[PDB]
Amino acid sequence: GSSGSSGTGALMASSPQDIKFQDLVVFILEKKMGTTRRALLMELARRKGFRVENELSDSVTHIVAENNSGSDVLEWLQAQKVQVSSQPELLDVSWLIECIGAGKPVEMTGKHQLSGPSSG
Repeated sequence: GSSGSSGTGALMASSPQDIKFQDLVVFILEKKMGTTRRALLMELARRKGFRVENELSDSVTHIVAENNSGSDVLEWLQAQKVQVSSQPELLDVSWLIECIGAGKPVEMTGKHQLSGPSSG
């Protein structure tokens, strides 16, 4: 015995299920923010077409953090147990906030960046 029907449907601005960027994984950090926003912003970005992740992964190429400094995020990075093939980018929410209003991965002139081991 068995039965069913199920249904389908799709409607959007040319984007049924094709992440705009297949190399723009943005990871929002709850620390110094919360869930609401974290999830919100994270969801907002996705809506733009970005590939946001609830949990850190090797796919994470960009890590967002509000208030937190590149150091704070860094220390956390090392604190993580996930292995990354290439250290992700650390930028302030200001980037994610823009990346949204920009619907694209705004350029990183630095202001967006939190901090890095840059000397020279």
